[PDB]
Amino acid sequence: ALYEDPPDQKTSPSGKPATLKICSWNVDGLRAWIKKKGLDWVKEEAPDILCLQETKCSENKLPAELQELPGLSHQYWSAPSDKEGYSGVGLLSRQAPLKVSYGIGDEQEGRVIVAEFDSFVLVTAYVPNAGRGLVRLEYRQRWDEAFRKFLKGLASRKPLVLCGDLNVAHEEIDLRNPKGNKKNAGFTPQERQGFGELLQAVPLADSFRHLYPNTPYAYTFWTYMMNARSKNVGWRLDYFLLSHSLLPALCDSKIRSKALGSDHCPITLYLAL
Repeated sequence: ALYEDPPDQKTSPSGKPATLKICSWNVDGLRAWIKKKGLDWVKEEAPDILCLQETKCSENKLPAELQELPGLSHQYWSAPSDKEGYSGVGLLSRQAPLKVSYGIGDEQEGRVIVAEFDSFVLVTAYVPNAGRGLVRLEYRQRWDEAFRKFLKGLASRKPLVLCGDLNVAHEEIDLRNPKGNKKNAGFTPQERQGFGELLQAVPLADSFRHLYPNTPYAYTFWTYMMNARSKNVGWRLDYFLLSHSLLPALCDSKIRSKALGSDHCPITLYLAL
């Protein structure tokens, strides 16, 4: 019940070489993640685009080591006004996006950045957690609806890549304890339904599951507590979702289980654009 990520497939089914590498990572504390060597791993992974969620760091406190990534020199940050110490996302890109926007239209929690590139639009998101004891599930349900709507009036323009921490394991294969977590944040019925609606309405494909429909034990998050990470007791909360039009560009969708620094691990997408 431990998992070994298959090797990197850097060739599309029509046989073209991957031209774009996107890495997404919930860092659960950007400053702590940086002190735990996250930027060293990123530099090794060398993505063209790096998305980060749950930064928990205001723009004024962004450590200057981030400017020491000249291969990801264009950096955009979204932080909440009200909340201090919670939320926050970032998008770092080798090339400048044609346009960058923040939020989902009715603002400000610092959860979503939208970067328009030449061939596609990239959304990164830190979806609100339903909370211990489902306290914020009502907020989460309305956010899902708003987000779904926002994304619809977006993929109507160009193909869409949505990455980040969606805070839900879609199906049972997506977590280690399906039956014990049916009323816990991330596996409620309302939350699994919302993910399904996300996929139906936009529409989007789950990159990893498209490529690995039968693969179990593939998680991107483990609670710090107990030793869940060491025992692979975890959840797949972090996704790359794509418009159908992009499936022929899809070379691979990775889970970087070995990379430390957070209670989530990175995920990496390869596309042949």
